[PDB]
Amino acid sequence: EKNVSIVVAASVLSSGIGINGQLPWSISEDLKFFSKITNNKCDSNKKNALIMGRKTWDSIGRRPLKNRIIVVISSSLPQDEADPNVVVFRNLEDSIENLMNDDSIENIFVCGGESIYRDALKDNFVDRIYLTRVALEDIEFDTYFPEIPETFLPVYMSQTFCTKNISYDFMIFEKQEKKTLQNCDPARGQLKSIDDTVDLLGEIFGIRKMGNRHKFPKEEIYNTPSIRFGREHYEFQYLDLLSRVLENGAYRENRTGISTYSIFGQMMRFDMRESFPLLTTKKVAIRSIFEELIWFIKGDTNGNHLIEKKVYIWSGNGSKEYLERIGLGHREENDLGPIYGFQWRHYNGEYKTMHDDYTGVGVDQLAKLIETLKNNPKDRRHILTAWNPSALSQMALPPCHVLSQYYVTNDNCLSCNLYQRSCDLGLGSPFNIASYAILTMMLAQVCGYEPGELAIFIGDAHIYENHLTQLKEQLSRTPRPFPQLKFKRKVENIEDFKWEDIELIGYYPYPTIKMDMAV
Amino acid sequence: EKNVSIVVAASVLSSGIGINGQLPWSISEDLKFFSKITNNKCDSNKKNALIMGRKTWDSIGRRPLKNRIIVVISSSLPQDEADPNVVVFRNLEDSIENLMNDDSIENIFVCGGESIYRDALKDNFVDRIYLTRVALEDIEFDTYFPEIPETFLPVYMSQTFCTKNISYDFMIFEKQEKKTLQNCDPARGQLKSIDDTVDLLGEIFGIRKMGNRHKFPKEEIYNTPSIRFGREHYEFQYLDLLSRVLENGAYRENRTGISTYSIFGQMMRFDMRESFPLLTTKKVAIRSIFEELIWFIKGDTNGNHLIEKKVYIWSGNGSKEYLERIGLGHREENDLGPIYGFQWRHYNGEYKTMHDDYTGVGVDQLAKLIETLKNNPKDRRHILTAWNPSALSQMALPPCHVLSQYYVTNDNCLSCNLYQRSCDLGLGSPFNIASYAILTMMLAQVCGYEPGELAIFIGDAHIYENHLTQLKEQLSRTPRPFPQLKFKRKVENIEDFKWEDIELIGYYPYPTIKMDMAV
Ligand SMILES: NC(=O)C1=CN([C@@H]2O[C@H](COP(=O)(O)OP(=O)(O)OC[C@H]3O[C@@H](n4cnc5c(N)ncnc54)[C@H](OP(=O)(O)O)[C@@H]3O)[C@@H](O)[C@H]2O)C=CC1
Ligand SMILES: NC(=O)C1=CN([C@@H]2O[C@H](COP(=O)(O)OP(=O)(O)OC[C@H]3O[C@@H](n4cnc5c(N)ncnc54)[C@H](OP(=O)(O)O)[C@@H]3O)[C@@H](O)[C@H]2O)C=CC1
Ligand SMILES: Cc1nc2ccc3ccc(CNc4ccc5c(c4)CN([C@@H](CCC(=O)O)C(=O)O)C5=O)cc3c2c(=O)[nH]1
Ligand SMILES: Cc1nc2ccc3ccc(CNc4ccc5c(c4)CN([C@@H](CCC(=O)O)C(=O)O)C5=O)cc3c2c(=O)[nH]1
Ligand SMILES: Cc1nc2ccc3ccc(CNc4ccc5c(c4)CN([C@@H](CCC(=O)O)C(=O)O)C5=O)cc3c2c(=O)[nH]1
Ligand SMILES: Cc1nc2ccc3ccc(CNc4ccc5c(c4)CN([C@@H](CCC(=O)O)C(=O)O)C5=O)cc3c2c(=O)[nH]1
Ligand SMILES: O=c1ccn([C@H]2C[C@H](O)[C@@H](COP(=O)(O)O)O2)c(=O)[nH]1
Ligand SMILES: O=c1ccn([C@H]2C[C@H](O)[C@@H](COP(=O)(O)O)O2)c(=O)[nH]1
Repeated sequence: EKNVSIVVAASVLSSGIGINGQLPWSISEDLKFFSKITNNKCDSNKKNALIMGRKTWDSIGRRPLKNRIIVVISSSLPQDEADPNVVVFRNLEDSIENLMNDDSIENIFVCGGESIYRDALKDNFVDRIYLTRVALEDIEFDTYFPEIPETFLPVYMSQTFCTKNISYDFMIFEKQEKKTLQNCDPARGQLKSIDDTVDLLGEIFGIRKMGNRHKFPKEEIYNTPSIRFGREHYEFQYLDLLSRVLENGAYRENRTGISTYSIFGQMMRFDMRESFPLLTTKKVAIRSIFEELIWFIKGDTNGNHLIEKKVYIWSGNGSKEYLERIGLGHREENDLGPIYGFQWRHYNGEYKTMHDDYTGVGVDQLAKLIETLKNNPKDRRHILTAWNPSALSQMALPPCHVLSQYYVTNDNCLSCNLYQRSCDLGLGSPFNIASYAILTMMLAQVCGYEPGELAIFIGDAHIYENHLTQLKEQLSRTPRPFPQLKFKRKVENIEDFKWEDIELIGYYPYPTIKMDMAV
Repeated sequence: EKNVSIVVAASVLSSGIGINGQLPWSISEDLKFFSKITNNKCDSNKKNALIMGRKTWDSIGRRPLKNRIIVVISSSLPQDEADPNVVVFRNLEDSIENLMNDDSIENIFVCGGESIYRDALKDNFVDRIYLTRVALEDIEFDTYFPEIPETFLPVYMSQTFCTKNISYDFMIFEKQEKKTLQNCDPARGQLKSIDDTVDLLGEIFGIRKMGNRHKFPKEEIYNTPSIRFGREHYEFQYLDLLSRVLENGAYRENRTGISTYSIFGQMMRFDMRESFPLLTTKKVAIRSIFEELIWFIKGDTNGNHLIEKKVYIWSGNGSKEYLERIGLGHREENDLGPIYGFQWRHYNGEYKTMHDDYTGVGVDQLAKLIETLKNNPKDRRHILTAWNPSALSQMALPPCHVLSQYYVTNDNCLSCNLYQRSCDLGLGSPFNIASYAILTMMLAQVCGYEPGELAIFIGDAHIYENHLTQLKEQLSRTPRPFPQLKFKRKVENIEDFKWEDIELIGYYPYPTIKMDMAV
């Protein structure tokens, strides 16, 4: 019994794998991967065999692949004796006897040809699938990878990588299904003694055992459950936080009329070197995000300007009825007060109205941040805060993304940490992630660095009860590789960034999911 | 081949297990545990057997334990036929034939008697050890649990639990050692496909694959390495952060003359319901911690007051030469400036000197925090901050524990989140953990709640290079159960707390390790 694995790279949406006898893209790391995986073996005295259709054989230029043995499936091609590393077979089944002998052949790989893939799957010959998902979907394709039969489940999904601005994943599908329930927590199943003890200890003490307060998500609320030990894609950092509160979230009321399910003190990590963290399990409005960010950067507090750029999130907390209700009825229709941005560019500035000219008043943190970031990178005080005890009363809403710290790595990457006191996982969080990611990129370009990592620390992480069905739907979608975000020009001053300067490359999200805010 | 496990509870330091024919303590959850574990079986048609010395049999009052079969080892006791659930044997070896038959006996448990334990181990009869470590060590003992032979390695260590203010753990030792290197990362070893793929992907991309930037600690710098899937004790949250930077920490210079190894954006969790997070792998000065805390609480900035209470951490940054050096030479010998405490009780207050009377000036956050905490618990704005862009220049040192948020659980527990921009893992961190734990407890008592959980989010988590040998030593010590911290009286106002009011119960740390600070 030998192993038969499929190795293929197909576009994320339509599974395109070829065009006019060539790959529809050029990513060397993937050729490099293909080589590593199909060469990977245990017995130095054996070799792996790569099965492939004749046309694919033509693609390779009919030249052997070092250390391996190529098996071509063709009805015409002569069954030569010449090359000992290349052998021909008349049908796919007969070829797969590599098993039934050639104990010299350690592993088998179905290397391609829509025809050979489709047949390999149909005749149930393959055990595993190594799928490289490539993020370019509006180009011509004439060859495809068949749909993965249900008997196959994903067990791994790598983070997103970039090459020539093209995003791509690496995931492994295994043909499993001799099971039952099976625990999603990867910590269990290692050794019964630990599991039994923990369970019993769990029975004796209850809510007293901290672990019981942090129960692991039940399968039905865990995204792509089959990937148990390979949830490497960072979008799982958010999807899993979602599952975690759905599982442990305490039901509780709040200032808005809609109750939430919340847990306190959570974390999310996101790579920004090889991709941009814009959720794919739901379409996210990047323009709106951007427009709110430069708004902050400018130190603007006039909610009209946002409405004008057709961004309406601050309308609710900007309305005359809301301001009246929170004791700011003297305030104009959309004068949000000394909120973010005002604190960013004018910390402690004495606020009057959204019209006054604050040039010169207060402390300009953003400015200092940028200045300190490039003149003293290793410094441990690169901080930006919006929490001003003295201004709170005048704000239409207290700062949620309360404080952020920046770090310049030794390899000149710029990372960012953000502490968020309150976080609406269903509506806001997706936007916060993207927002601070962009801000970091901007700060990086301006200070001559490149994006590093983004870590987010949440205080009250919650889900509004009116988002339950939406988030359940979102959780049913398997993540796609993150897109790439690039600036079209090098701005000189951070506030010069314009929408046109931004490029969102390779974003292929699932349809948007409507979720209403609580005023 | 049946399984033979030892079940015992012994004091943390001298392994005392008995006194005048009784346990030297009374913890029901542990009796409850003993019952659960020794009853735990797969086959409803079989039973477990509990072997025990005659004296222990006397302890039980010579009455059978429901659902189980007691096997007494005695040279005198009559081999009756009466009770079918109790059977006598002349020597320990003969009794262990429970294996060689009684297929009705599913599992075996060596239940006690220093004599029987010692013999069970000596004759290599036991496969596993369930050890309940109890935290009371200055009481009389006449019976002990022998030292665990080296052939045994710990594979699990629970969090600490409390009963009548007595701390205790639960750990499992397994008699293993048919191995080799073995990876410490619990994520690996699940399925080769994932491991191989990740490794290869790791070869192709490099520092580009985020995972390679977060390498898992190498065994030689991982504390108690054998516990791979059971590092439940929360002291591992700190010990492991230590290992993590020792593994990935980037070497970098800083304001002080001593370079560090640092990583950015880390997290630590600590339970405060069943115990107090005062590290055990090194003796920590709780009094000093306390004295600095009320100092903050009082809004005091006079570093002399600390020196007077024989606390010297702020001396360095208080010296005349340091103040001169940072442009504060006009300042008096120990006038630290608008640091923590001043910002806590007088946010934005216009600072003069450590002598002026600031009563009434600035915003009193602590006061508001306490007020808001009890009048509006579910509120999502329970925040305390020390980061004041306008006062930084006057501070002898910018705030490290920058901002903290508080949360009141539905079950009336008070949890705390802290964001620390810079953290000296070797010298300061241990103290910060304890410090904020205490503060939370104080805030809780005053607001009528009880401690919940403590989560700490670090920005620049680092290790000064002159602490490497010390921390390596610390890492060689296996954690002991956390102690308990209790207040002797209910204070009416948070600033009324006095050292005498505090009780540190059951703290049994390893000798203190001297580690010098960088000015
Ligand atoms: N992205 C990826 O991972 C990969 C992409 N590709 C791409 O796919 C395209 C090549 O594949 P595709 O066009 O399907 O062609 P394939 O490589 O499958 O080759 C088809 C040929 O294989 C032989 N063959 C197929 N089925 C049988 C059968 N049942 N019995 C006998 N012989 C059979 C036939 O050759 P004969 O006529 O001589 O009898 C047939 O013409 C290229 O564009 C290539 O770049 C290829 C591999 C991987
Ligand atoms: N903390 C924990 O987990 C536990 C604590 N304990 C405590 O330990 C104490 C009891 O243990 P300890 O004093 O050692 O007494 P033990 O229970 O070992 O009993 C000793 C007796 O067992 C018989 N025995 C022992 N060895 C042999 C042998 N080699 N051959 C034949 N008979 C043997 C003898 O009885 P005989 O004279 O009649 O021949 C001997 O007097 C109590 O204080 C009890 O509370 C007990 C179990 C667990
Ligand atoms: C995931 C994946 N699967 C594949 C399966 C079959 C393929 C067949 C042809 C090609 C493109 N054509 C060639 C043609 C020749 C070679 C390689 C690819 C790869 N390759 C090297 C690897 C590339 C390198 O040297 O860096 C090898 O050792 O196999 C070749 O010599 C790609 C795939 C992929 C592919 O590109 N990616
Ligand atoms: C209960 C609640 N209140 C808020 C009040 C003000 C906010 C300001 C900013 C953000 C985060 N930033 C953005 C920035 C842009 C959009 C959204 C959020 C949400 N959003 C909606 C559209 C606008 C809307 O929902 O009204 C969407 O789903 O596409 C945006 O376009 C969230 C809130 C919340 C929030 O997330 N939740
Ligand atoms: C970890 C551990 N191991 C032990 C091993 C042997 C012991 C022998 C005697 C006693 C103390 N004496 C008695 C005497 C009688 C009973 C129990 C304990 C426990 N027990 C219940 C459990 C207690 C309960 O009912 O809650 C049982 O089902 O076994 C008894 O009937 C404790 C241990 C421990 C022990 O207390 N803890
Ligand atoms: C480089 C550096 N500088 C500092 C400057 C001021 C600090 C103030 C408070 C704390 C954290 N709080 C405490 C509170 C009490 C003690 C210690 C730290 C350390 N510590 C020493 C004794 C005093 C000393 O080291 O001088 C010990 O190891 O026991 C204490 O007694 C750390 C620093 C650091 C710090 O941790 N590292
Ligand atoms: O960037 C933002 C803006 C605010 N909110 C949400 C969080 C809360 O659901 C609500 C504020 O609630 P309070 O903190 O005011 O109670 O707005 C976000 O999630 N992110
Ligand atoms: O509560 C505290 C007081 C400060 N420090 C340490 C952290 C740094 O090692 C040093 C301050 O360094 P800078 O942030 O000033 O660079 O003091 C702590 O760890 N905890």
